[PDB]
Amino acid sequence: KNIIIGAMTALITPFKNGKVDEQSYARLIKRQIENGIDAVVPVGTTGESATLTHEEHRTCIEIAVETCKGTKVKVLAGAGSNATHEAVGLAKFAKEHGADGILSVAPYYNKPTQQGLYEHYKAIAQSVDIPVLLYNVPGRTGCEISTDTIIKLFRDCENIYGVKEASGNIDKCVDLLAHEPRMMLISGEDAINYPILSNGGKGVISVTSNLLPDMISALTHFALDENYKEAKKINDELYNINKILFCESNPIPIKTAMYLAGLIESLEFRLPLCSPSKENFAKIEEVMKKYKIKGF
Amino acid sequence: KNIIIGAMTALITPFKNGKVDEQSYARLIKRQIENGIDAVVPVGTTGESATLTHEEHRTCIEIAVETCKGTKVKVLAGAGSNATHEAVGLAKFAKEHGADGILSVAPYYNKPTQQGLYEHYKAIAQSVDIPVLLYNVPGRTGCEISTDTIIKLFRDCENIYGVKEASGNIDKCVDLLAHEPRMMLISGEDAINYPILSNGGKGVISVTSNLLPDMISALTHFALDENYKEAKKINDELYNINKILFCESNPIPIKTAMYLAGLIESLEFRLPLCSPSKENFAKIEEVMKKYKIKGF
Amino acid sequence: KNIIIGAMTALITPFKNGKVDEQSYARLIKRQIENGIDAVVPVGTTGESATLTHEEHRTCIEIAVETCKGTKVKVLAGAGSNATHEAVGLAKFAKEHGADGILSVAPYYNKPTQQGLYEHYKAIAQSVDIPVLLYNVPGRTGCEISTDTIIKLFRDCENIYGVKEASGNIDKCVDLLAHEPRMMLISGEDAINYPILSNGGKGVISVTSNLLPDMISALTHFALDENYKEAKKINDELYNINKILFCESNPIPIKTAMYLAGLIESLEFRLPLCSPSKENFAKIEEVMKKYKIKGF
Amino acid sequence: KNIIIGAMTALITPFKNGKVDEQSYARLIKRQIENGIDAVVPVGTTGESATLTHEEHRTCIEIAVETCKGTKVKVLAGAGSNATHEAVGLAKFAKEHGADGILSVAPYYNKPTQQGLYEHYKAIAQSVDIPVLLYNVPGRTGCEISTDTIIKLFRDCENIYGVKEASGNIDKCVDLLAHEPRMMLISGEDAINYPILSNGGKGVISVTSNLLPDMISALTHFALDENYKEAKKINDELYNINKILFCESNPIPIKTAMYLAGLIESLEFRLPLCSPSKENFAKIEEVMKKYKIKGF
Ligand SMILES: NCCCC[C@@](N)(CC[C@](N)(CCCCN)C(=O)O)C(=O)O
Ligand SMILES: NCCCC[C@@](N)(CC[C@](N)(CCCCN)C(=O)O)C(=O)O
Ligand SMILES: [Mg+2]
Ligand SMILES: [Mg+2]
Ligand SMILES: [Mg+2]
Ligand SMILES: [Mg+2]
Ligand SMILES: [Mg+2]
Ligand SMILES: [Mg+2]
Ligand SMILES: [Mg+2]
Ligand SMILES: [Mg+2]
Repeated sequence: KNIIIGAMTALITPFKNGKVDEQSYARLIKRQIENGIDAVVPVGTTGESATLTHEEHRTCIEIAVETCKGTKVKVLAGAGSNATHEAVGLAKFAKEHGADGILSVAPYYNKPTQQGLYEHYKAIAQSVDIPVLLYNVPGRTGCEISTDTIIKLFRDCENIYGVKEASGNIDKCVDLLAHEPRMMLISGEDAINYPILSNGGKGVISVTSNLLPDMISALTHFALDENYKEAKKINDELYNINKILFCESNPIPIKTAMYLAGLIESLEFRLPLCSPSKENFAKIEEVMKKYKIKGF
Repeated sequence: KNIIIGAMTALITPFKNGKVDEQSYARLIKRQIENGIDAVVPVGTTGESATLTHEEHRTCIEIAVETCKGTKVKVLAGAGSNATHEAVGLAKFAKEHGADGILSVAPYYNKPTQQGLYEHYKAIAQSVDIPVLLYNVPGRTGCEISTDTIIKLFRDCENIYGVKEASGNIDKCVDLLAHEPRMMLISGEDAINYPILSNGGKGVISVTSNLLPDMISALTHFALDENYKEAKKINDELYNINKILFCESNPIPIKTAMYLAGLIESLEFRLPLCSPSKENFAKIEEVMKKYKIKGF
Repeated sequence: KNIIIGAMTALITPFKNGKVDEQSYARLIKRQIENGIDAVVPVGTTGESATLTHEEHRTCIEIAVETCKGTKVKVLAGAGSNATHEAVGLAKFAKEHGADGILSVAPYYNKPTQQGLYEHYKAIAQSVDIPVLLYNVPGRTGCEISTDTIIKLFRDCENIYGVKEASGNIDKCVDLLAHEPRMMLISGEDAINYPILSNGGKGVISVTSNLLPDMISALTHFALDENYKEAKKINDELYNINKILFCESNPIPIKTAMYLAGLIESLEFRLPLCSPSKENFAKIEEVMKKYKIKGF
Repeated sequence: KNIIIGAMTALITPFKNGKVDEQSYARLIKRQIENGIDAVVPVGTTGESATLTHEEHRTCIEIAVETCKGTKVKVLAGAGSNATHEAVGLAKFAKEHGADGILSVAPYYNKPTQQGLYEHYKAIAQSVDIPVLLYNVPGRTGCEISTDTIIKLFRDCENIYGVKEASGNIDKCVDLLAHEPRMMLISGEDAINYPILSNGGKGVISVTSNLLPDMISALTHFALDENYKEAKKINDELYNINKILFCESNPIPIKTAMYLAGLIESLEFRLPLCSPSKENFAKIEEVMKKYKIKGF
């Protein structure tokens, strides 16, 4: 299978006067490229996919594709939806506009059965010829892609090559790779990046890397080179920021941190997201003081 | 406050050849009207809101409004979204096209904070002048509207008049009505309709009533009249069907039951929803046997 | 079946200088009798059954039996254990020493299967000829007595007559009484006393009644007479204290309130239970001012 | 600090005609010694601590001590209780009778606060001068020893040297060793032995090692020697058996396997534990056949 692995960033989507700040977006992506990242994920959960229109979503995929040209950095385009016809449309767009693969979140809110998830992802995978990474985040979607369903999809569809796990369930990560060791398990939970990598995970799709791209890429690359001692070191050092970036619902803290670091111009969300409490603002600012944040 | 209460049905959306079966939809609504239902909810969770387009969602709201004209039956239009700008667009549409009020589910997938939920619903309520019923279903959305948040919205926004609770949490139902007894608490969970009504709930938004409208309406009207012995007897009789209708994710069982009863022509969903297992199909058919199903 | 129902109190066990304060225990029981309580439960969870020796447990049952003689008040003796041979010993002691029935908590820590729970309670029920009330509290025991197992035990063992439920699950309470309406469902969760009683539950085993026995007794008897307006009003009034009495693990808050009320001499627990935090101490003190607390 | 780490076994307790089969108990330990195990845990959860009397509990500690005498293998005696005065008595007994250290499970059923857990373990640690390993298993006890509480106890009581974690929470394992890398984190959950060890955990207290001591000891020793490749390979091979040994509550499956393998003479439990279902019996037998089970 064609794969997209290594250190990856779930890019925040900056807003200015309620519109996507397209120049800021390209600048943030170039900062990722210059700090050792292997791929970027436009419009994942961290990019506020829910509140972008289908047009803004497509614009952000294009900006990512254009910005990574002339580099090794791949674009793993966010293309999931809880409606299969929407997810297929996003997948075809990503392929036709030069994305290297797609991320595809489990349908949220309508809770498909395992049979429905299989049919959902088969339809998506049959619509394009580029790699497809599943994405399990049950605390947000209300559903779980079972290990058996992930393995069946991996074996039955040529371009489905792995899963981003954001489930806080290392037992499930053992289950996945013990029964199907050819799949690419990708960490979607920064605090446990190293444990997932040490069990044979092959990359991360990170929130923290928005702020600290050099640290996440170093951790991932150490782990892939089997220097687990140094990968663990960075994972342990990052624990405090990894946790504080979820003191409120992601991406509220990471955008707060990017704004405090001077990396975006305004602390702007689209409703229903909004600024953190005054207390959590101060907590984020305090934890940032322990880390060295790269500029542009 | 202006209110919409009593026995209400979360309408299924019949599909045929992949499109909304508009005639069948109108006929199903007339069957509800003729069996004592007080309001209908087009395009809630049970109506597959996630997989309809915005144009089909609007078409179904229009069909409900047109079908209920000249009757006592109200239209409480499904209008929620996880993007506040989409939820405002749906609310304004419902108002402008003659809905009696709106239902508005808590944002799914993006997990807003309590402050964000407040701003989300404040924006929706300020955009129209018709009643707004909040809708809490944390197992599907990944977030919970707290009792404090519900009460503040009820007190701060003129048109927000209560909440549909689908959280299996009778403690919260006590919390709500003990601290704010003027709100309209509505059961969103058929198996516990009677406990919610007996604590001062004023209506239900039912899945089971799709199949058994006369029984749910009777349960509710007995309960509102304080004939608790008779309301409890029906709630107890309905327990088996109320639960089997969730053997797989709603609306897969209720549509399966409607098809088995001959009330819709095709057992069609939109992916990622799909037919139940062969085992659950048989369980649904077996439980239906002990209930008397009204035809057209 | 012989039954023990109505308003019942899970008695605290007062300590002084590390020993059971026997005189105080009898005094507290007399106060319960004089305030309309129908039964007292010595050495349940609220009575710190875990940290009493087998001898003290037996002393406390004996004091309760002595104190209720010549009154209408029954003794439903705490007799549970996670070891069946221990639970049978307590059951036989309770019978031989004149208890009217026994409460028997689901085995904690060792998590028996449903078959194991069935055989456990069958062994207990076969060992005595007095009423046995099962007791389900999964948040504390780590196991659940399923509705099917409760009903099988009720139907198969002639002295098992119902269940004390402390599970926050009104759906299960409907399930229980819809399939086996002859059993006595007893509320083990003060905040939802009224919803359980209004669904056909027949009593409460209360924590709050230690402090406010007259109010819990009135609620229960109103509800048993289907005077639901008055029963719900008291349940609503009691909600704030019912919840604050679990700001820390029961019985830490209720013992704190009894001490603040001047009903016991010293705020004494047996480790690992201990005095509450300073804030929760003040929180308990503040909610108490809203209620009228009977003296001796 | 003095420590007890490496590959350890939570010994089953065989029964014969309802009594501890002491001669089989010693033989099982000797088989563990012969297969590379570093320490044995008499009368933990897997040893049915709940249903042994205090005297049987003590007898099993004595057998372990005597059996391991003159060998390199240590005895980490189960000494926990939900009553602090009982846990202190067991701790002192183990010290006085030659145990190398004690395991002490968090109090079950009575749900102490974090302050209570601290005082509980401080009382135990101060009663002896041998190493004390905390033991967190919230699914069984109903309480959690927080990371902050574990770390304070480790830093404040010289003999407290680590924690056996059975919580399915690799994030917490990162939290623990990132903030206190000096403690000995011990896996109490066989399926995730390797991820816990790969993050710096220093041993396992295993259920599976009862049946396959050579495989669990090898897994642990590869990981301690930083051969993560081979430690993960064994962890992956063992996943199927590691999970099936919990198809019913531990130790119901492990005793069933020990009996099927001819290693214990009778499949006897003490109520409320009992034989597994016929189906689960069959599943266990089927999974065991894929592994090489050492004899005596
Ligand atoms: N990524 C850009 C599109 C975002 C659209 C949407 N807000 C809503 C998606 C939808 N399937 C739309 C249904 C509209 C008719 N009710 C949903 O809300 O479920 C989401 O997926 O979160
Ligand atoms: N109610 C008075 C007796 C209380 C005894 C005990 N503390 C411990 C019960 C026990 N079965 C004792 C096991 C002793 C041998 N390890 C347990 O701890 O599980 C409890 O049940 O909570
Ligand atoms: Mg640009
Ligand atoms: Mg996606
Ligand atoms: Mg009437
Ligand atoms: Mg004791
Ligand atoms: Mg009367
Ligand atoms: Mg030997
Ligand atoms: Mg122990
Ligand atoms: Mg265990």
